[PDB]
Amino acid sequence: SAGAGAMTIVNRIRTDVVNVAKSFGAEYSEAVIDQIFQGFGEKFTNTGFAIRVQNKRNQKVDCNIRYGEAKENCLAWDIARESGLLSDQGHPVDTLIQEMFQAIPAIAYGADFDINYGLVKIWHLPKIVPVEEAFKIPSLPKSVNAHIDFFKKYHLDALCALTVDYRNKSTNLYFDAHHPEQRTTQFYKNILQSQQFEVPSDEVLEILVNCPEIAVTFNWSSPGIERMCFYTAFVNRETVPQHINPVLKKFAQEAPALLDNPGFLVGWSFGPKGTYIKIDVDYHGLVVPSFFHMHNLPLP
Ligand code: DMA
Repeated sequence: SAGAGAMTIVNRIRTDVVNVAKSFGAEYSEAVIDQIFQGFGEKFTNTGFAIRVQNKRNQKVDCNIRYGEAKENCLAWDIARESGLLSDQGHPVDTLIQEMFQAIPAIAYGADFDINYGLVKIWHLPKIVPVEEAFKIPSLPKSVNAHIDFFKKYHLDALCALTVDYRNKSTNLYFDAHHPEQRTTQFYKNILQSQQFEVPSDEVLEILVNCPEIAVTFNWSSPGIERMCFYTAFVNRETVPQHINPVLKKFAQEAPALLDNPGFLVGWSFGPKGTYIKIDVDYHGLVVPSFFHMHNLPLP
């Protein structure tokens, strides 16, 4: 009743988020959750909302909640500012999402929150554009321009999203992984070895060949790529590769969703740290179809 029986969608979401966190042992703050939901709870109920767990080595699972919607303006910024979730840090991140929306028209935006912290990222989603359109953005890390030849070499020509991480002080460029070389396990070996990142098992490599989206993370403190991530979606619980990792298995089987038959998005992250898995449940069933659609792929 307070947390069960008839209840608003938003209260159902809150309860489910806390349940996930408790089940996976993630930390959270009641004050932060409340602050997030006061500002964003209506968005979570009506748009493409997801709950994520991720499993960094030698630390607790983290639980994040996120959403995206097809609006051309960055509606999250005002909401986060007014909620007390986004204070200036005296840093390039402070104006970066604003610069992104000035430089490249968006067809959607989103935001992401760690329930033990607050707002972590805001996302900008344009139509797919040449990656060179990003070089207009004043406050991007210098490392981005320096990787022009790397992007060309690995067929990272088609930019499909941008994000600003206010917590980590980093930015990600996301690419539509359209090129047939990206359907080969050798591509993933090569791109990882180019950054001296560890190469995963053959089993994981055979999963990566279906990845429609590649993120690359840059920061202002170093000249190199901080980490990269390969995203793969699965249309239901059973098709998630549960045997690869116990968090994948548990989350596919037990993650809550309002829709009876949800899909999932899995991010395989690699770094030098940086190597872990992220898994999101498609809580209302809107995210996975949208993901395939944004990458010009038929729905599997
Ligand atoms: C496909 C998709 C929804 C990507 C969002 O970026 P992310 O949350 O995985 O970024 P990061 O984990 O680098 O903060």
